[PDB]
Formats: sequence, structure tokens, C-alpha cells
Amino acid sequence: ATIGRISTGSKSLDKLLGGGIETQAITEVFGEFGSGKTQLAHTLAVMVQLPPEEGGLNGSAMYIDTENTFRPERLREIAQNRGLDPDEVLDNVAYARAFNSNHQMLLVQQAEDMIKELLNTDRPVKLLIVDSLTSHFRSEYIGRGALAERQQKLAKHLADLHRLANLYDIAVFVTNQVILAHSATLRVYLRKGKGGKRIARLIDAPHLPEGEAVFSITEKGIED
Ligand SMILES: COc1ccc([C@H](C)NC(=O)[C@@H]2C[C@@H](O)CN2C(=O)CNC(=O)c2ccc3cc(F)ccc3n2)c(Cl)c1
Ligand SMILES: [Ca+2]
Repeated sequence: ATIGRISTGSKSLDKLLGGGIETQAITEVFGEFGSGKTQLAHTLAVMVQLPPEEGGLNGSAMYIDTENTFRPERLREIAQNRGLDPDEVLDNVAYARAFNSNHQMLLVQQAEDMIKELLNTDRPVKLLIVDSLTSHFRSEYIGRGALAERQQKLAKHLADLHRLANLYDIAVFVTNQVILAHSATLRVYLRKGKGGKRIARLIDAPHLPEGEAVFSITEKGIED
């Protein structure tokens, strides 16, 4: 099946990504707090709902929150400033707080039920966001010998997410706070730069060209 691409709102970042965030893939963004990772997660939740000539997939979003950083009014602001009805945009986001890593795994199973349900409608799920994906795994699996256990449990959770992405043609977007193995399709490092900008760099992506993207956090979410 054709790979769909969701615009980030930034032409610079979209170019770095090869056109946007891909369906049939897990894109991981990582960086320090305020680096743009979570602002990008909120922006994509709006952008996916747009028609393709506007950078979206005529889809809906699902958002797993692990550290209570989801802000519905921020989604409403981004939507309103892009010409969209804020409440209709918020209605196209399914939201869940993951209480712990085991609950996070169950939420991925439940996401499959909603994905299946909406698959052949005019607005299928096209984006599944997991914000600070590793937070509960780092809090719970700690101490002597915890590296192997944590990495196996994360590898399984990521394999579950890859299957949803591939089986249902959705984009899976995950964020993480800054030698460990990783299994996302594409990893993007974000940092603050000068002039209030954020800088993006692809990590271990020989398949994508050399460069860094520059973007701003605005009332439209993310843009150049
Ligand atoms: C202040 O106004 C609001 C208005 C809306 C929201 C969010 C966007 N919408 C909601 O919370 C809706 C309102 C009700 O219809 C239940 N609901 C779910 O989204 C319920 N979610 C689920 O049942 C559910 C299962 C499994 C899930 C699995 C996932 F991976 C991700 C999300 C998942 N979400 C917020 Cl945070 C604030
Ligand atoms: Ca952020």
C-alpha cells in the first residue's frame, strides 16, 4: 500500500523527513523538555485531519499521554489559527492517560479496536501518538539487570506499534525525553537553537540526505 505523509506544519522539517511523517512507520522524536517534541505531537494531531492537498490524510488521531502533557486548548488554538473548527478537531482525537507501562500496553490493544472500527469510514484513524513512550518503562524497570528486561518489554511494545502502523496504514509518532538499542523506523533529535527556533537532525538515517531543519513554535503549532 502507498505510504501516506502527514505534514508537520514546517516546510523545513517536512523536507528533512522526505515529505512528512510516514504511515507504515514509527517516527521517534527525542530531545529535552521544550525541544518541540510535544508541540509537534499536538500539531500532528491537527494536521492529520486535513485533506491531502493541505498535508493531511483526512484522518483522526489517537493520543497516549504518559506524563500529563496533553493540552486540549493547545489543539483548539492550532486548529483555530489554521482555519479549522476547534471543537470538531478536538472531537477527532481519542485521548488516554497511560497509568503505568502495563496499562500502556493494554491501551495499544484497545487502539486496534477503534482503528478496525473506523478503517473503512470517511475518517479512519491515521495517527497514533505515544508521548514520552519510555517514561513508565524507565520508572518501573530499574536496577541490576533491568536493562535487558526493560529493552525486551519496550521492543515488544514497539513491535505491537509497528504492526498497527503496517496493518492499518497509520503513522505512529512517539516522543522521548533525552548505547541503548532503539527500534523506531526513523529517529529525529530536536534541540533549541537561536531566535526561539528549534533544530531537527535525523539520527542514523543514511537513507535520508544530510542536513538539519529549522522551525518555530507558534500559534499554528509548528511552522518554519
Ligand atoms: C476539555 O475538553 C476535552 C475534550 C476532549 C478531550 C479529548 C481529546 N477527548 C476525550 O477525552 C474524549 C471525550 C470522551 O468522548 C472520552 N474521550 C476519549 O478520548 C476516550 N478515549 C478512549 O476511550 C481511548 C481508548 C483507547 C485509546 C488507545 C490509545 F492508544 C489512545 C487513546 C485511546 N482513547 C479532552 Cl482531553 C478534553
Ligand atoms: Ca515540546
